[PDB]
Amino acid sequence: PLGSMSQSNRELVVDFLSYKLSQKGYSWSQMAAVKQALREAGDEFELRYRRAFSDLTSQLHITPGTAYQSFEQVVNELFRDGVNWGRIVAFFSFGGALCVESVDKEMQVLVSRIAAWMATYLNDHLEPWIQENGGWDTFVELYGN
Amino acid sequence: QSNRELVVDFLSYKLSQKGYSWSQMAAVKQALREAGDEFELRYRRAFSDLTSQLHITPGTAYQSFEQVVNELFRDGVNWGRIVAFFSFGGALCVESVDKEMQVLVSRIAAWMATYLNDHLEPWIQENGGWDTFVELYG
Ligand SMILES: Cc1ccc(CN(C(=O)N[C@@H](CSCc2ccccc2)C(=O)O)C(=O)c2ccc(-c3ccccc3)cc2)cc1
Ligand SMILES: Cc1ccc(CN(C(=O)N[C@@H](CSCc2ccccc2)C(=O)O)C(=O)c2ccc(-c3ccccc3)cc2)cc1
Repeated sequence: PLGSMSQSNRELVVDFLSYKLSQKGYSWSQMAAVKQALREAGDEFELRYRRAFSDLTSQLHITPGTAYQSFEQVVNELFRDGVNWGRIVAFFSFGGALCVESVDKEMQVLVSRIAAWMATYLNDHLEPWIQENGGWDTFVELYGN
Repeated sequence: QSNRELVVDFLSYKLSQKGYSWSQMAAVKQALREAGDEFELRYRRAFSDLTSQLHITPGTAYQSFEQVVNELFRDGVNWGRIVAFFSFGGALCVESVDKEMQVLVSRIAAWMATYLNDHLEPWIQENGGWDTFVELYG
């Protein structure tokens, strides 16, 4: 691809500057602040619930044949008693754990599939609640206090 | 706004924590961030002396940034100086936000891509590319 070098150089500059801004409580953009808050929230959730969380992640047996329906059914477990930001963070951590597992088990085909499942689940089931509850900007405020 | 952007960012981060690369640059990015932290902490005096060379205003253009950065590479190019160059750009961006000039962040990012492309990329490619930096500083 003719743009690879340009994309690589831009990705490197922006990654470095976003990191340095974030260390000072600033942001490259509002999206960069949401991303960073979600990275940290996912790390915090995973550190506090690791072993208990494997009771949820272990509910989905991933193969090259796994479709959206099976992912949706397991994720619906997080939202049976309703939606909140904590449950939303765990949903991202769930997707993250499946993605890592897919790569570990040489099923790299599932990375794209999992990313697509997450966007569909968010747009079909969580986006109406997110918008009614102040959007991602509110998540950043609440998480950061 | 974009849930796709948040999904990819989160998955790329979780992959990177396990030494897996969503993009080609993941190992390079990780090594550079950490080398930047190490330079700023271990050689904070050089870092502070470098940062103070450029007085940024709403009127600062590429030419002033390039003049200071040229002095950094006066004795030639090496990986340590490249690290300092990224730390220098980072420090100018933080200072711009401190002084209520967040707009200058995009200007600095554009200066850095131009300087890298025009002055540093030929040396980087002749010296084993960014993969060689990863082996040396990561
Ligand atoms: C960063 C972080 C995220 C989530 C949590 C945990 N948290 C939880 O404080 N809730 C709160 C919901 S609001 C929490 C919040 C507000 C704003 C931003 C981020 C988090 C509650 O029930 O009151 C959950 O909602 C939660 C979600 C899933 C599990 C779980 C599911 C399956 C198996 C094992 C564990 C266990 C707990 C802790 C820390
Ligand atoms: C206009 C201006 C330019 C430069 C400076 C400060 N200044 C710097 O005098 N540089 C010189 C001398 S410091 C060399 C050195 C330091 C530590 C270990 C080994 C060598 C250089 O890069 O030649 C650096 O910015 C600098 C750059 C890179 C490093 C470094 C980076 C990574 C690892 C080790 C050293 C260390 C220092 C201030 C103002």
